[PDB]
Amino acid sequence: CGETCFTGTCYTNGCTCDPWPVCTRNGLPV
Repeated sequence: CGETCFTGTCYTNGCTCDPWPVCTRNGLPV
């Protein structure tokens, strides 16, 4: 994703705060 989710929330869609503080796009930290 490239984005970070220190708040446990992604700012960009298609990503989830799985590997905090980083977002996972389709299960990948891209």
